[PDB]
Amino acid sequence: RPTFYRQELNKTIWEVPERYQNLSPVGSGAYGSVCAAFDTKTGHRVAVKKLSRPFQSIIHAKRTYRELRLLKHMKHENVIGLLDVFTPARSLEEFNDVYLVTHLMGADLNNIVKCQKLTDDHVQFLIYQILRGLKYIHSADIIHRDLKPSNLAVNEDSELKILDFGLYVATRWYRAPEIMLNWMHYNQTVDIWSVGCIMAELLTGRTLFPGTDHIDQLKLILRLVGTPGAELLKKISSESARNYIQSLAQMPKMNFANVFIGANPLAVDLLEKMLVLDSDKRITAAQALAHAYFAQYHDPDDEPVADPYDQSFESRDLLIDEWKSLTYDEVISFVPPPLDQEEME
Ligand SMILES: Nc1nccc(-c2c(-c3ccc(F)cc3)ncn2C2CCNCC2)n1
Ligand SMILES: N[C@]1(CO)[C@H]2C[C@@H]3C[C@@H](C[C@H]1C3)C2
Ligand SMILES: [Ca+2]
Ligand SMILES: [Ca+2]
Ligand SMILES: [Ca+2]
Ligand SMILES: [Ca+2]
Ligand SMILES: [Cl-]
Repeated sequence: RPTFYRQELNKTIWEVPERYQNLSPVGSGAYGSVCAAFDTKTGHRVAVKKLSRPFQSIIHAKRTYRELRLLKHMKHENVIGLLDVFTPARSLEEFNDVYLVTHLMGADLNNIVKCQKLTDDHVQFLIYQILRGLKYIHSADIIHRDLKPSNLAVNEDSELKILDFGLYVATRWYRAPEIMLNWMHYNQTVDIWSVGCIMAELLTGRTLFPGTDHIDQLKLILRLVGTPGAELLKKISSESARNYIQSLAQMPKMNFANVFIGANPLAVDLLEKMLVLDSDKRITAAQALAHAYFAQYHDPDDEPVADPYDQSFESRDLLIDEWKSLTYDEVISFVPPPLDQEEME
């Protein structure tokens, strides 16, 4: 049995194995808060997320199970995955706390662009990694739906991982129009719109669509991409929303070459393929990885897809204690990955 110790962090007691030392808070995550730590078994730096009240309600209990199942499945260099999962509980009857462990990533994408004029080669690398991660999660029928710079973890060498996928006032500036406006259908390319918004901001240093509300953001979007056709209205349930959009003065699409002056023309071309209102005509992650903009990084042998992911639990309503027992089962069955899982190409 590992010896646990207790430490008050973020005004609450954490109980963690002696293996993990020097815990220091590094912010909140989805449904929990996060500490950096030193893993004395491997000498590696890790991030430990303590889930907040994981079994307080049917909502918390199912999302705890969902997050653990998702993170146990994610095995990709550009997607947050699990090094460890632990609980101080000695049995299911005591089980009330869940801690998730991953590699430490010191920053988010906002730390990278804030005080640094990025080079085009560096922008290519950052966006390439997002797209590689999205190809992987999308291949498992997992969509992020709220991709944005604060959901991209980055380390000291600009290596990037997507987090908080497949799951307080949030920024909406990177959300796909079909998501922000609650349209009746969408596909995995909601995340590609978000990539376009992020990439645009990495190239210009300015937020692409900094709208003050739903309607102001939509107006900024339409100024760039032009007024949509009537076929777009098909997707919008609310008559007042449809009537509003229809009543707008028509706007032509802008030439993105006039918006992103001085950018690599290949970057402009990629943006034109991402920032399209018609989600059926938006480029996919796998298609974008083949785009000439990423030629110096693209490597088809190193852009893998995911193993099939069984999401049948999503349609089921179970009792709190059933989700709790399922979660306990997933904690106990977890197999830590090898420290070194990669080989020279
Ligand atoms: N510093 C760092 N490094 C890696 C991940 C995180 C992390 C996690 C997280 C997820 C799963 C897990 F098992 C462990 C941690 N959730 C949110 N964040 C950060 C995301 C950027 N803002 C601060 C919190 N933070
Ligand atoms: N952000 C910008 C330029 O500042 C605004 C004006 C126009 C349309 C959108 C996207 C670009 C170009 C909003
Ligand atoms: Ca390679
Ligand atoms: Ca190796
Ligand atoms: Ca490495
Ligand atoms: Ca090869
Ligand atoms: Cl599975």
